[PDB]
Amino acid sequence: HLTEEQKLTLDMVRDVATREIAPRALELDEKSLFPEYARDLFAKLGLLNPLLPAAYGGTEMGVLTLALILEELGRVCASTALLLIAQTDGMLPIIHGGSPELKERYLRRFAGESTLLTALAATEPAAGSDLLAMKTRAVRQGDKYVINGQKCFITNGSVADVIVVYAYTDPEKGSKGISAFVVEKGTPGLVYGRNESKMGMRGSINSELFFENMEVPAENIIGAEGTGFANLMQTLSTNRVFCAAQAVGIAQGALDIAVRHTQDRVQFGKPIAHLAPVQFMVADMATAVEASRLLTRKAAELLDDGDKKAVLYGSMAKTMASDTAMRVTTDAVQVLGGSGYMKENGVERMMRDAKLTQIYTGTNQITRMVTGRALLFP
Amino acid sequence: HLTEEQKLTLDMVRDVATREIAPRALELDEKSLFPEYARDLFAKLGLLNPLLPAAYGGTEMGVLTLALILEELGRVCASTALLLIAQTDGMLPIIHGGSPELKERYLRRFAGESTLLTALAATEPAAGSDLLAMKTRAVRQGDKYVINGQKCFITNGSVADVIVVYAYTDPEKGSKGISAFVVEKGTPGLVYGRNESKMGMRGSINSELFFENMEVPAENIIGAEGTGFANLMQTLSTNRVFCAAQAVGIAQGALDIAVRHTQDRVQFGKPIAHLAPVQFMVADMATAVEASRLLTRKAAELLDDGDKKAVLYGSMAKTMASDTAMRVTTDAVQVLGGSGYMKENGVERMMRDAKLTQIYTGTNQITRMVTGRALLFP
Amino acid sequence: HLTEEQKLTLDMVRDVATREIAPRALELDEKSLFPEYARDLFAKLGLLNPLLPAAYGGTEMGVLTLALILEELGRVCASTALLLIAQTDGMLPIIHGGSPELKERYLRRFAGESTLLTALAATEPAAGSDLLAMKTRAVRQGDKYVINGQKCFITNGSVADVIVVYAYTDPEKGSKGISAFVVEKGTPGLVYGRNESKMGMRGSINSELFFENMEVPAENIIGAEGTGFANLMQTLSTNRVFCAAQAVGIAQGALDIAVRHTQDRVQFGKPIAHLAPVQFMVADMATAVEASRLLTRKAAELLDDGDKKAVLYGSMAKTMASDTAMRVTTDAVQVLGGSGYMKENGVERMMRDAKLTQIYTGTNQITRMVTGRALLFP
Amino acid sequence: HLTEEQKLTLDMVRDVATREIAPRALELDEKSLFPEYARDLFAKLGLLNPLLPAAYGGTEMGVLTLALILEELGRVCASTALLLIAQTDGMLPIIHGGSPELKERYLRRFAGESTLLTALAATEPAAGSDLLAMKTRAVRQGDKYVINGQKCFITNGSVADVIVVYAYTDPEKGSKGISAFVVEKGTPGLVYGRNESKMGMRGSINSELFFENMEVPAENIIGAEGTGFANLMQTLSTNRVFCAAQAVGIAQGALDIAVRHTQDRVQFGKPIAHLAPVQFMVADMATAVEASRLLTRKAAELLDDGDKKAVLYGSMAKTMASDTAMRVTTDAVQVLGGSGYMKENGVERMMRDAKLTQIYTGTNQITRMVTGRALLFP
Ligand SMILES: CC(C)(COP(=O)(O)OP(=O)(O)OC[C@H]1O[C@@H](n2cnc3c(N)ncnc32)[C@H](O)[C@@H]1OP(=O)(O)O)[C@@H](O)C(=O)NCCC(=O)NCCSC(=O)C1=CCCCC1
Ligand SMILES: CC(C)(COP(=O)(O)OP(=O)(O)OC[C@H]1O[C@@H](n2cnc3c(N)ncnc32)[C@H](O)[C@@H]1OP(=O)(O)O)[C@@H](O)C(=O)NCCC(=O)NCCSC(=O)C1=CCCCC1
Ligand SMILES: CC(C)(COP(=O)(O)OP(=O)(O)OC[C@H]1O[C@@H](n2cnc3c(N)ncnc32)[C@H](O)[C@@H]1OP(=O)(O)O)[C@@H](O)C(=O)NCCC(=O)NCCSC(=O)C1=CCCCC1
Ligand SMILES: CC(C)(COP(=O)(O)OP(=O)(O)OC[C@H]1O[C@@H](n2cnc3c(N)ncnc32)[C@H](O)[C@@H]1OP(=O)(O)O)[C@@H](O)C(=O)NCCC(=O)NCCSC(=O)C1=CCCCC1
Ligand SMILES: Cc1cc2nc3c(=O)[nH]c(=O)nc-3n(C[C@H](O)[C@H](O)[C@H](O)COP(=O)(O)OP(=O)(O)OC[C@H]3O[C@@H](n4cnc5c(N)ncnc54)[C@H](O)[C@@H]3O)c2cc1C
Ligand SMILES: Cc1cc2nc3c(=O)[nH]c(=O)nc-3n(C[C@H](O)[C@H](O)[C@H](O)COP(=O)(O)OP(=O)(O)OC[C@H]3O[C@@H](n4cnc5c(N)ncnc54)[C@H](O)[C@@H]3O)c2cc1C
Ligand SMILES: Cc1cc2nc3c(=O)[nH]c(=O)nc-3n(C[C@H](O)[C@H](O)[C@H](O)COP(=O)(O)OP(=O)(O)OC[C@H]3O[C@@H](n4cnc5c(N)ncnc54)[C@H](O)[C@@H]3O)c2cc1C
Ligand SMILES: Cc1cc2nc3c(=O)[nH]c(=O)nc-3n(C[C@H](O)[C@H](O)[C@H](O)COP(=O)(O)OP(=O)(O)OC[C@H]3O[C@@H](n4cnc5c(N)ncnc54)[C@H](O)[C@@H]3O)c2cc1C
Repeated sequence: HLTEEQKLTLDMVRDVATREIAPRALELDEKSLFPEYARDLFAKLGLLNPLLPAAYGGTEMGVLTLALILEELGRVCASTALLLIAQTDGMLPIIHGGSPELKERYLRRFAGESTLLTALAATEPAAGSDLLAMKTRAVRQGDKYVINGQKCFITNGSVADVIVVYAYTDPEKGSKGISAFVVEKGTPGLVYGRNESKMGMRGSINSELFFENMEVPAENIIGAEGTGFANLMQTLSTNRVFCAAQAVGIAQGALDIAVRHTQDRVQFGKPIAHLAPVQFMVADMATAVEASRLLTRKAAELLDDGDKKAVLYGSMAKTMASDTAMRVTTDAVQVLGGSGYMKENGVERMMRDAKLTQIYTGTNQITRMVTGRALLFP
Repeated sequence: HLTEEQKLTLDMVRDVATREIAPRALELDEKSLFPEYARDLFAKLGLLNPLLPAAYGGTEMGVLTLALILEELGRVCASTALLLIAQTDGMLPIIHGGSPELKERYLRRFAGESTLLTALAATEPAAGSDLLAMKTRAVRQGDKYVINGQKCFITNGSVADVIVVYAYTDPEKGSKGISAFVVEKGTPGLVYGRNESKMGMRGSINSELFFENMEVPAENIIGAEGTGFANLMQTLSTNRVFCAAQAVGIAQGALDIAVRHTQDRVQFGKPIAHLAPVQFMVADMATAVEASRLLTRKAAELLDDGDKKAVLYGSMAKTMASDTAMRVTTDAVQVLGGSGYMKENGVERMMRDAKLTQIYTGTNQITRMVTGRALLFP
Repeated sequence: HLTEEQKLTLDMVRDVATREIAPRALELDEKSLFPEYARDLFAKLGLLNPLLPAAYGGTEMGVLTLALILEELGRVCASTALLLIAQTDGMLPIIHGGSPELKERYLRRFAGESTLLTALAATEPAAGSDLLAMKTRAVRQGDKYVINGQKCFITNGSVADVIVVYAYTDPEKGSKGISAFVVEKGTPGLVYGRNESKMGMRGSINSELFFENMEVPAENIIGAEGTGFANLMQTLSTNRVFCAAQAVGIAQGALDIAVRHTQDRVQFGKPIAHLAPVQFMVADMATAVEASRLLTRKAAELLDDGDKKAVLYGSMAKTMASDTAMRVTTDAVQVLGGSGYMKENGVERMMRDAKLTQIYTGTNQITRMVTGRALLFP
Repeated sequence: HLTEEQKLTLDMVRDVATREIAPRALELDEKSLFPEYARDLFAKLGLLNPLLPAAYGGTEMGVLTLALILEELGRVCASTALLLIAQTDGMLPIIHGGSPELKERYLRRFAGESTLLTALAATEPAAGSDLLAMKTRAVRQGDKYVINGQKCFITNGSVADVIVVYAYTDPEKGSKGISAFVVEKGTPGLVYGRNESKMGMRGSINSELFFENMEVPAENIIGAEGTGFANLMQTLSTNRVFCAAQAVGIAQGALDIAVRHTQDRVQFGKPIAHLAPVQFMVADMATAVEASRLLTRKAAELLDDGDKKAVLYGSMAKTMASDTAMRVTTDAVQVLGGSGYMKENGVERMMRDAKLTQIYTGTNQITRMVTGRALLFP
């Protein structure tokens, strides 16, 4: 059952999504804007940092609540849902790995109505699916770590006030040689590259980062040296459920437009909703959205429960929800016919946005591998 | 949350399925046997009539409990799960439509450890998907109804002690002209036709029934004249969730055999579980089984709650669970390679059994129409 | 076997596609440009009007040749292939329906290296899949027809020198009440609406047309009054094969980028081409492209032969080729991972372009209906 | 273009398939009979050994002709088509690898109207997809090879007069250590195991073979020692096109029954052919059959031409044709509703038969690997 606080938060999110976020979505994509209005509004409503612990002035809502929020935002603006995914994802390594000292030092600035942003920087040109191939190095030198390397596809990378950077402290130790570091905006040696032009989720920032003899305090390390890969893998287990929730939302939003169109669009003397093939298309789309929603909610509940099964169910939810978003948005454009292909009608943007969900937070090939390995090697 | 009585019932069902039902499945299919051992065992354990109300000496365990039982039996023997589907389905019209007098007269004989069987007779050669095209007639004549017609594909039809027969009392009134009647075994004019040879679910009885001037007491009518189509439609809404549960079970049983085979079968110097394409196949199969399971459990809970949404969610569950059973069993035979095609290894039977789930309780074309209509014309 | 003239034309097209069309494709989409360079180049090389008869100063290459050209152009720029589809489609009603007088009067201006454009205007806001619902009217008044109505989604509509307009001359006669007319650019009463902003094929012009008491010479009618629907249906049978060829090309071009990426992209210590799931993805993509190509070539050959089977095989080719373009481009973006979602790498544009092929020249729901009707009611 | 001799052969095959083979198919499956009538009839009509060279008293009709024959037989009886696949497959290693002396000695007995049978024995319990893992050994001892080992799933193994046996002459040399041998029926040490009970293609013989100190003349070796794996791989490239052709036939036969049923079956007051979803199902089934047919014919033509591309196109044809047979037969049973599940109506047998085409001649996972490797490593 949902708590009264969860129900109040979700009623507020649904209201904000409908009244404020949905009317802004077309322009956000058309002009490739960072959702500054949404970011500031969310900060004021206490929606920007839902997983920030109560100890650091946060709402500490849990994974299920954020999954429900993401579905609501994904329904109207995938890019606005991405802001919340990147924001929570950027602080999870600190919340789950940081010492009490590091947590107080860096989480406090995100308290209450703070508008400060986070980012997670793991991916590199040489390390996408193969994260162990990352080349960024962190070398201890007195009271500092000297970081040299690069990162790419970093959501909110160039605007984040706090970035969690993964780097090898010992390349010879492989999966036991990566460490995680808090890197602040304004650190000398932190260089911003290009903001890449994407097919979809255009109302976002996706940055290249360069570290050129970047010195960070030795006390900025998250956990012990060599525990970074485990910290990253734990963070990915959670963010895959966020991706799943956003994909369920995208699929639902596209389905809602398709359904309304079948009721209003008249061909062959009646609304197209009267045609059996249109009914079958809508039946298949809705069934896949509901199945993806149930898998996602189960995975989110398991994460909140600290259940080991969360890895398997989150991997299933991510694969199915994103494949469903791709298939449903492709069919929603189809249901609208020619009008579906027009930018003014939104479903084409939802289709472009959907494609990213199959790729980021780990591709659906990697998530099928994670699922298969969990099933065959329990 | 599951009650302690539900948990005890399910632990017992899982034990019986593994120890008693699974070792009998190969012979049940090979020799096309009625599962008499299972029927008698279920009666003794109070598993034969789970939906029989407490008022008539029943366990009244509800739809969710029966869905969980059907998934457990479907895992090892689809034909044994069909015995429970047919048994419950045959008494639902009486439980939900019969007068207090009719219910006492006919439901009492199913109390406790009774081994008496039921059947539902609606389908005819001229009326499958188009149930309104049924030709069986019931004519009031004094204190009796004289029934003339035929039925086909009637599960347990030739062995049922009580048969619910649907017949037109007024052919001109269509959906308002059908009535439902209790017909007992041994009634003069009740004639048995052939027991049809099927592709799968061979451990069952599928009967043709003929009614030749068959006189039934006027007090054997279920509800008022003309309410039979609504009674039938209500029964099918529930029956579709039972089909879904059996299909989830079939899919799970096939998946279990496939998983065990990947772990034991060595090719290219290692178990085939180490091959990425095999991991992807298993990932896809498990994800579809879990999604079908969640949809089915939701539909079952909605039916128990008496929620109007149960029609939509049951229709989605039936379509997806049966398509998943067909897809998963086809892939489980694939995972076993040549051994998968051999009768001794069970998965080929599961594949044959799975195909029926897409057809009976209404085809997946009819269920997609029901889903689409519920979504587009709420 | 291909004629020596066909082989020379195709070698030239392949050269032009690689050297001239492919380097222009990114900018054509980015800046939504009409492919003026391509149009002028094609006119000089005799590629703009391949189906123009030799009698009117044309190359009269036939359907198979144009299908092969469209696959070659579709591989590098779907929008440039669309220019040739719209160009041929706009003159087919005149070639196949026009009197010798009308053909001389209007086809002569397209002779040799002419750069003049055609368009076909059938679709309206009220008439997409249901073409019989078109509202445009043509009323005979002395030596003129007065045309009143509107058209939408007209490829090259606002730039065409000659437009074939379909309109009712007798609304009470339905399929026997539509007529086709030659409408010239500069005719008083011809009004241009908006050029719609689309998801893909952005290097094109898609116009709204309005006819406000538009007077056309009575001698501009194509064939007899009431034969317009048959003329339109014959034109659609051919243009569906052109759509199929363009879709085969799009799918091939996306596959080529994906294949090259698997060979160059190293993850897990080797190019990703060494990973079995990547090999399976590429196997499935290539198989679907080849099957679509063989169906399309068969349909094109049947059209050239004047074979009645061309309707069935063209409908199959259109459905499969466009579904294949959608599925293959979606998977090509997947194979490139994050880089696949970036505008600089082309496959995302190919994915956006692919979606239109499932919708225009009749949706894949209409083409499945055409196929099904031809199979079940021969 | 088809030769007049090919057209005469195919008209004869179509006549025989309709008049003689189709009426026998139900009983052949029901009673698991070897198609002795068909074998004897084919021998008399010169259809049993189509690839036997003219030099050894054969028709030498080529791969395309046999592919067309297999599609015709697959349409009515997959098991009868399997007899021709096994027969040709069993002599291909000798035709393509045997010395002139060995070819005269063993191929002559198959001349004209001979009813003698062949078999190919490569697969073993330890070696299915991984053929290099085969354990059968051949040890040179004077003028003989002493063979020890076992084989399983050998089509016509227990009834073949000539068996091509693959065995290691040098286990340490892997792919360069296998040799191929002619083994005659009646050789001491040749032991027959069980004839395995299968899901489908029941009108066949699937044998276990044991070689217990089995002495064969040293002159019975096919080619040089160690060339056996190349000989086997070459045979499989051809055998995969035969599987594809049989699968196209199975799919077509199931489609034909489905089409006829839609025309005859009345529901909702009209034949079910009038329902749009039924038209879509038939459209999809026919499109996949035609695409599979075109791929198969292309692959067969390339094999006859001795073109290197035959490996790639044969692998694509095998995968798509067999997946299409599985999908189309599953949907043909669906189109017949309850009647589709009944043994008397044939489509259920076609569905059971179709599943084997995805497994034998190499699984569809192995064929996707072969396709992907050929595309990515040309
Ligand atoms: C799965 C994976 C490919 C890694 O497997 P390999 O075969 O290389 O390595 P292998 O031999 O399987 O494993 C190594 C060690 O790792 C431990 N471990 C694994 N999972 C976990 C776990 N869940 N928890 C703890 N330890 C784990 C494993 O046990 C092993 O240690 P061991 O040797 O046994 O002692 C991994 O790299 C991955 O997942 N890539 C997807 C990238 C990817 O997902 N970006 C996402 C970037 S962020 C995202 O894209 C966005 C952020 C926010 C905005 C939205 C997008
Ligand atoms: C859906 C269906 C095809 C009927 O739709 P049409 O278009 O003909 O009729 P239409 O105009 O849509 O409707 C008529 C009236 O019917 C009322 N109603 C519908 N659903 C319901 C409902 N759920 N509850 C109450 N009333 C309902 C409807 O409102 C209408 O009355 P009205 O005119 O409005 O006053 C129906 O016949 C069906 O479903 N066939 C599948 C067969 C099929 O499922 N066998 C199963 C046989 S049993 C089974 O196979 C096994 C038994 C046990 C062993 C396992 C197998
Ligand atoms: C198939 C269709 C939906 C029409 O079927 P209904 O059920 O309404 O009408 P129904 O009762 O089936 O039929 C009426 C008469 O029509 C004759 N006929 C049909 N096919 C043909 C044929 N092939 N040849 C001659 N006559 C035909 C039919 O026999 C009948 O006459 P009858 O009563 O028997 O005497 C049709 O409207 C259509 O197809 N829409 C797709 C739109 C669509 O395809 N735009 C494309 C616009 S152009 C395009 O989008 C682009 C142009 C160039 C750039 C690329 C895009
Ligand atoms: C593809 C395969 C899995 C083999 O790949 P691996 O990764 O182990 O070995 P790898 O490293 O790729 O290769 C080894 C050598 O082999 C040469 N070669 C490959 N293809 C060919 C070829 N087409 N021609 C000549 N040489 C070939 C390869 O070059 C290599 O030699 P090299 O080292 O380079 O010098 C193979 O074993 C296979 O295919 N299994 C399917 C079984 C299977 O198909 N039964 C069918 C049994 S029969 C059938 O089931 C029926 C008979 C009649 C009734 C119907 C059913
Ligand atoms: C817009 C965007 C935002 C995202 N934001 C973040 C962020 O905030 N922080 C961050 O660190 N990263 C981020 N990601 C990175 C992201 O997670 C990846 O791009 C993803 O992991 C894929 O890596 P890649 O792009 O290098 O593709 P590659 O790994 O090169 O994959 C190419 C293809 O090979 C397949 N493949 C690779 N390995 C295997 C295998 N072992 N088995 C089977 N198939 C395989 C893949 O599935 C894919 O189809 C972002 C990416 C994008 C594009
Ligand atoms: C083993 C078995 C047991 C079952 N047990 C019971 C039982 O106990 N009691 C009972 O009364 N019945 C029973 N059924 C009957 C069953 O529900 C049906 O067979 C089913 O409703 C299909 O009817 P049909 O066989 O007449 O097929 P048809 O209705 O003829 O359908 C043929 C094809 O047409 C399609 N089709 C039909 N109408 C439409 C439409 N409007 N839109 C789109 N497509 C459509 C169908 O989906 C199907 O693909 C049993 C059937 C079998 C085979
Ligand atoms: C970029 C572009 C260019 C094209 N260029 C040309 C041009 O040059 N000239 C021209 O005249 N037209 C052109 N077309 C028009 C085009 O062919 C159509 O848009 C198409 O016919 C669909 O019509 P619609 O957009 O009104 O969709 P609708 O007909 O409203 O269809 C909406 C949905 O309902 C489904 N549907 C409709 N009827 C049925 C049915 N009977 N059965 C099952 N499902 C059905 C459709 O498949 C679709 O999924 C163009 C369109 C676009 C978008
Ligand atoms: C009725 C029948 C007749 C046939 N007749 C002949 C005959 O006449 N002569 C003969 O020699 N053989 C014959 N075959 C053998 C046949 O070709 C095989 O059964 C087939 O090669 C699969 O081998 P397997 O059964 O050992 O399955 P396995 O190889 O154990 O495969 C099990 C599963 O693992 C998958 N798998 C295995 N390797 C890989 C890989 N590298 N990558 C991805 N997935 C993989 C497979 O696709 C399959 O899904 C026959 C088989 C049958 C059942």
